[PDB]
Amino acid sequence: GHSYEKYNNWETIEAWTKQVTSENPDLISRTAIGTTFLGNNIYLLKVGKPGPNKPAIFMDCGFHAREWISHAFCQWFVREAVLTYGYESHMTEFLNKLDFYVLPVLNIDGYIYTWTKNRMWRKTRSTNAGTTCIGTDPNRNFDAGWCTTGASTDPCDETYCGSAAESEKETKALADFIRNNLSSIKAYLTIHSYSQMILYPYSYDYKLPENNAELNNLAKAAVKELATLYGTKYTYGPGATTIYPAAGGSDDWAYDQGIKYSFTFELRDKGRYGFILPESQIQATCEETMLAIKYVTNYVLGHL
Ligand SMILES: CC(C)[C@H](NS(=O)(=O)c1cccc2nsnc12)P(=O)(O)C[C@H](C(=O)O)c1cccc(CN)c1
Ligand SMILES: [Zn+2]
Repeated sequence: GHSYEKYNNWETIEAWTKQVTSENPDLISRTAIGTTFLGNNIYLLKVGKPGPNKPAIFMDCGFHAREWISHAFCQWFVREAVLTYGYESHMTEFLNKLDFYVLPVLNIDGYIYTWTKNRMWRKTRSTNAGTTCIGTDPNRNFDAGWCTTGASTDPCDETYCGSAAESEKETKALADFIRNNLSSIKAYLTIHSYSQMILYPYSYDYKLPENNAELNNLAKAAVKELATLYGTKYTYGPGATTIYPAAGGSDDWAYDQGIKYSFTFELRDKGRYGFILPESQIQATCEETMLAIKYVTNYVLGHL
């Protein structure tokens, strides 16, 4: 019961990750980088023509449970990658020279919760000591300026930074994988909604990254490319000044690990529907986003 033009529940996404791997065993392999608080496998797909010691780009979706278009996009990306490999020259070059690590849904427990009990949930669903309030904000749970500006120490708050950095099994798993694979990963892309933005470091402080001038030009070019299809307008810049400070983010943590091309995407829209983006907009949203991801990928290959 899977569709690329509808939002799919976790049972369906899980089945899809196995399906797309089985159909394309020579281009895709699947692993589980860990388990969620509730015991669900956290899947990662490795998309590319297999080879020794290839560079890689890492992309995840579904950090935040309610941001359903994010999850939708990782699925769209994988189909497009397989469908156009061997057919379109650029994607064919891409998957020959590098690997894509695609993590379709990080916060699986929260996503299940938005389908069963509360469409507007954001955090994980781990329990907290001493309170009935549930969950930690995964994008405040990484070891980058942890629990300083833009995060809450209150477990009942939506930006609760957690009992400690990487306290959540899900974020521990992601950080672990990246650490173990640091030599290969040239870029980190993390998909959110909404607001139509491309963000880069820093978010935990107002200081600018060493390669600020390069990241700004790249984001500028990427939003230009995105707009070419349907005229969708993105803003861009350092996280802290471009939206608000948010310490403990995975893009900042990836960057300070040495991954110099680290971007957060905020997809459609700009508040008309917000997180409840109509299914009729999924295809158009994913198509234009593909153009930006491919632009950044082509850039990375030329700047290894
Ligand atoms: C609507 C977008 C902007 C989400 N922010 S939100 O907390 O859900 C939110 C929704 C509605 C109104 C709001 N006012 S302030 N935050 C709001 P986000 O969750 O995707 C933003 C993301 C985060 O808060 O983790 C983010 C903010 C700043 C910087 C970065 C990159 N590290 C990421
Ligand atoms: Zn988000």
